[PDB]
Amino acid sequence: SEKPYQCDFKDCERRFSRSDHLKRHQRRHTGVKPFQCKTCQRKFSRSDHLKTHTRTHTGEKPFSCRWPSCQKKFARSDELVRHHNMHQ
DNA sequence: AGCGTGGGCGT
DNA sequence: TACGCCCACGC
Ligand SMILES: [Zn+2]
Ligand SMILES: [Zn+2]
Ligand SMILES: [Zn+2]
Repeated sequence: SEKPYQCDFKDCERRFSRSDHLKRHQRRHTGVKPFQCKTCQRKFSRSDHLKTHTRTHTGEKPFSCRWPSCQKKFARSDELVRHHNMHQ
């Protein structure tokens, strides 16, 4: 409920609860990409986004569709959420 | 459909 | 701070 870390970049009103969350957000302004994929050498701003990117090189799809006669696999949870909502 | 990526909130 | 997971938007 309290977010004292405010971004003072031009025309930005973002506020955050912790210093790292501010630093993470500020990477969208600066374009800094500290993390690099060891397979394709592409650089990314965040490590968690790098992790899911690597699954494009391995084909790993940990999230499976729970419909018995389907069972499509997906790399990220949000891909499975959209798929499950589609079966409706 | 597949995925970059910005944000919420956690350990 | 490191590290991560989920959710959602926009290609
Ligand atoms: Zn900002
Ligand atoms: Zn890569
Ligand atoms: Zn399915």
